[PDB]
Amino acid sequence: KVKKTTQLKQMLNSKDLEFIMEAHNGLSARIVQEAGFKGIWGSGLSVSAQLGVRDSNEASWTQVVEVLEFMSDASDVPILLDADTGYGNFNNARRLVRKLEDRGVAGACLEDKLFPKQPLADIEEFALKIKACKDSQTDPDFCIVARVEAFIAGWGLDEALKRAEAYRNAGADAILMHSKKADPSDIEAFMKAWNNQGPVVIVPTKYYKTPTDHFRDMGVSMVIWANHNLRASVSAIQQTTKQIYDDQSLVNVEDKIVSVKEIFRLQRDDELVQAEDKYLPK
Amino acid sequence: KVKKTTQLKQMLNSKDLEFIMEAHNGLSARIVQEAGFKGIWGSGLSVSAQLGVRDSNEASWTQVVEVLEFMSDASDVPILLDADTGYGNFNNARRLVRKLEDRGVAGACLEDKLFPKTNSGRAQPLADIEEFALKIKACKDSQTDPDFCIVARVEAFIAGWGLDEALKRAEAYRNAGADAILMHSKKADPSDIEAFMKAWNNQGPVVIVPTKYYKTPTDHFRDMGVSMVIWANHNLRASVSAIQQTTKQIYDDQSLVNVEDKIVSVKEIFRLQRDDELVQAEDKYLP
Amino acid sequence: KVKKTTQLKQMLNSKDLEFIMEAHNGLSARIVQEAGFKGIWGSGLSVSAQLGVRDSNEASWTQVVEVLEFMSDASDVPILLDADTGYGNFNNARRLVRKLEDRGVAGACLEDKLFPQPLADIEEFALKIKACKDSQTDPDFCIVARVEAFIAGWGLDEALKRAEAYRNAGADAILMHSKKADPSDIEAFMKAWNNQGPVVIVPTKYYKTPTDHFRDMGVSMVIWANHNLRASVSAIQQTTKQIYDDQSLVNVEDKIVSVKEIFRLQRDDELVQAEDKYLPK
Amino acid sequence: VKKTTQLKQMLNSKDLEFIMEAHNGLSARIVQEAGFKGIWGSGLSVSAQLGVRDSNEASWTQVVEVLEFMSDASDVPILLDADTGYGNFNNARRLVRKLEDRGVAGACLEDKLFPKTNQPLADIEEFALKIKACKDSQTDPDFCIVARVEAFIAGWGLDEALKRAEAYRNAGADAILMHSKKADPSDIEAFMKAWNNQGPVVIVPTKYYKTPTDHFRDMGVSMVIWANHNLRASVSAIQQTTKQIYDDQSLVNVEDKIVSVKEIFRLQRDDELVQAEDKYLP
Ligand SMILES: [Mg+2]
Ligand SMILES: [Mg+2]
Ligand SMILES: [Mg+2]
Ligand SMILES: [Mg+2]
Repeated sequence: KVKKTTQLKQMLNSKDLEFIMEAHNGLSARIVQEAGFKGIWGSGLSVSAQLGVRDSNEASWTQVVEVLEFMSDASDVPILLDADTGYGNFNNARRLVRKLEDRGVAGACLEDKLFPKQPLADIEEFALKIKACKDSQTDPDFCIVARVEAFIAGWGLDEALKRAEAYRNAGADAILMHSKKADPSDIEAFMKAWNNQGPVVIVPTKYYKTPTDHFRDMGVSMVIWANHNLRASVSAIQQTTKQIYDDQSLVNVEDKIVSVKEIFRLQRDDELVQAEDKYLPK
Repeated sequence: KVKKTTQLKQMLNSKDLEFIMEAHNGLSARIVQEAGFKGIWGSGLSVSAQLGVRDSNEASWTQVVEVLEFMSDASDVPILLDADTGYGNFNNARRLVRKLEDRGVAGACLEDKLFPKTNSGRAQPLADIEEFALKIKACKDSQTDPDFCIVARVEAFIAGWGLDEALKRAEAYRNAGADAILMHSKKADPSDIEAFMKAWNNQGPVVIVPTKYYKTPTDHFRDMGVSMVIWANHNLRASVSAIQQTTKQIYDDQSLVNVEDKIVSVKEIFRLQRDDELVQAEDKYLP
Repeated sequence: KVKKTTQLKQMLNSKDLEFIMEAHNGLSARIVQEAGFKGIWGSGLSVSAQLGVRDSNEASWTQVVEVLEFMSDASDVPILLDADTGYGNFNNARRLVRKLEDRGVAGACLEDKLFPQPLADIEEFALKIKACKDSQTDPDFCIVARVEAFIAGWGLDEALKRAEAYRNAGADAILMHSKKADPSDIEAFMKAWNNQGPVVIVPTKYYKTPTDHFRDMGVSMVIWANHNLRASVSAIQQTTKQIYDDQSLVNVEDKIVSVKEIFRLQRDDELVQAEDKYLPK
Repeated sequence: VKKTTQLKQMLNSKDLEFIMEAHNGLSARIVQEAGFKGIWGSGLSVSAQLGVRDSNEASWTQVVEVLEFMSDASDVPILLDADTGYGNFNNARRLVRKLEDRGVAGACLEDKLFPKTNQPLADIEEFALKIKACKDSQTDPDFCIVARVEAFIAGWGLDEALKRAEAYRNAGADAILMHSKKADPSDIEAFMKAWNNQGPVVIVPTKYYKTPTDHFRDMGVSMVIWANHNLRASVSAIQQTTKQIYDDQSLVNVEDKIVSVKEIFRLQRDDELVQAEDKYLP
């Protein structure tokens, strides 16, 4: 009953640490849902990856939106899309925001990097962008999460903060502060400086050893597990493909994998079996 | 080098047993190519399932073609698409055949069942024998690449009609131009396949899917003279397995520490995406 | 404003004779709204044609839905889509309906011909109309059932037997079609229908019959089915032939709209104002 | 004879060639039935028919699909107005590949900044590499890359129109589209004097349309693009037909001023399908 946009809104603004898991297609979206996660992360790298292309705007934004439409169709929990820089200027970003709203997607995460191709995009430009998105939403609960690439690009806390504040002031519903460092330093230094001006979102891929409660004490609002399903999937597929190739039989894979009937259950095949008995004449 | 259509055509007509592996997206199509496989099976179940829908004509034929376009861009070996019934009558089938050729797809597999399902131990009626035969012919008459392949999937055994139907249909489709016949069975044993091969007298290449009777020694297929085997959906199933387990572990743990060393690295993904080429090209084309 | 679905339902249930005009792409949808029409008919023949294909389900349903997404994005009045037979069985229909809602389309018209002169089984099609009514999430989304009995050669008995089956199944309106050059089939149906539900007609073949005669018969709505497409084609043919021969633009430049008119139709204006506000000076 | 080959031949030929604009499958077939040897897939025309603005709103794959349909409905080549390639050199090459597979004979690219951040034009050096990048990726040697120079539209001199034009020609361009917003061919005449027949030249005489055609043959121009007239003509017929039916609530005043339904079935090649249904359905 609760709108997906709204569910994501509540998680960002909640005073408790929330988690969203990555998914990259309709199938993974259902699995993340059944597992119990309260939200899905539409990973830009995972989506371009499963398509077999590079994470550098190769697939058009509409090809990415369609993958997300199928993902949205197969889940009841909100999906926060990793939308790069919005695939163009403020106009492309607002057009994207309206299409996602209509597809059932709950929010979009935009970063302040240059597009296409450590200078980044102008703060005022990217601020006007968030604001454009914010002024274009037809659903007040759709979320725009601003991602600051200051630390990653080599700038200091100063650049980060200045950016986060400009974005939060433009209307961002949350700030995703990232760091490629192997520990949470840029983040702890940010958390102190931030002053809790708004919910903060982190991607602990590189400092994954840092305990999670440490994120609770820093006041962090939401954590993103960024790409582990794509990575888990590739390993399993590489393994099974090698296994079958070498064996020239299925004897060594059949019991190490999900049955065909578990596939049908995930596709909700029974609902159709039942609709067909009710809708197909005698 | 050699056209993908030609590579698939040579596999279908070769004397030895050939194998093709299931892929359902660009990523899995590259992994299959890397493993050494000489071809890819564009599984209908695997494609619809990754999209999250049922294997019953929900995604449009152009949404399926699009998934396959990515698969073909990411692989050098032929892809044989499971094209259900051609998505309509003979006219929809030839239009599909033209789009697949243009997309780099090597062939299409069409099955003789009714479409769409209009009716809810009596055998299940299939398509009219003369009608399906003409659809195969319409496709052969329409393809622009002489080596594109039309594989005819016979549903007789599965639908409850014995060997008698299976052979009349296979003969009718082969005679209509099919490049190969795919004989399937509901059984957990190869008996239907065995009986058909015995009666077929090698009138044309035969393709099979050992999914339900997987314990059957592979050498036995070679003895029947089967031309190709299709490993139908195991990459999709291994993926579900891996994603269900990785998700549950991170959900429970609320940390990555217990999965980080059981999945490939992010750099492995970059290599599958051929990130290196982009690097080298931006060096050659960016001021 | 009010929901497009609701606008269409009110027009069908209205006691006034309503009119919806054919559009086949984003541009034509926009022109139809500006003219004043309270609704748009997403003609199956027009969409197919503009794409350069036959009206025999050659382009796919998602390709047709995308054309309509652009049309819906470009208009404020409801678009009723000609969805042929729903592009498959009941399941394909209910999936289609769901996507049309999400894209802003107001309703869909489904015909009882066989897919891909016998028609689809009555019960089967009725159960399909039902599946759509049971699946739609916007209660105002309109499902229009098109009876092809008269065109199929059958008689008034069939047309009636089928109109009643479909309406009892939940259809929001019945489109009664005839190939005749006079309204004989339509007047006979209306006489024996006893107003069991709103009726929709397409006066394409009997366009000489005064429109007031339909009002008198109690017809709820009329569809101008393909005139903008036919108009666009005869102008493009003449424009192309004139430039081709002349090898010059001097003899067409004054018979066609200026490029400024095109920009206005694109709401290019709103973007300039937007770039003015969102792009840093 | 390949479509790509057919185009290249028109660009490097002796006579002045003409290509007429089309924006969908239906208009492409009309352009062909009329006798034109080529089709101009107008950016303005394609986005307009979709009802969006000519500013990169429709994704590049959405544009490619429209062109795919046009391609299937015509036997003569189509030169596609591809903005700046929809991204950097990489986006540009991917577009070229997909265009070749779709049967498009060529892409026309312009030397401007993308996206808009608003007159500076694209770095001369970068566009040159962009042009090259596309040339190096072709799989068909006869696929044409037309470089459109905006110097004169950007407000630069002839010295800049020739500087860019010569650079893009050395990069690989198959032709040079010199455009001028003047209502006379002065700019075109000036550039033609300067150019020194270093490559085929294409012009868009939309504004200076009173200029006699032989004048263009004289200067040595290789091809003329009738840029947007079928769209404009269509729009006139639609606004008029629509107004006429709205007012009269009848079709008696348009039924004799429009083509017939049979004519539509003919243009759709309906008879070709009847013949097929004949031979392929029991
Ligand atoms: Mg990303
Ligand atoms: Mg299948
Ligand atoms: Mg129709
Ligand atoms: Mg342009």
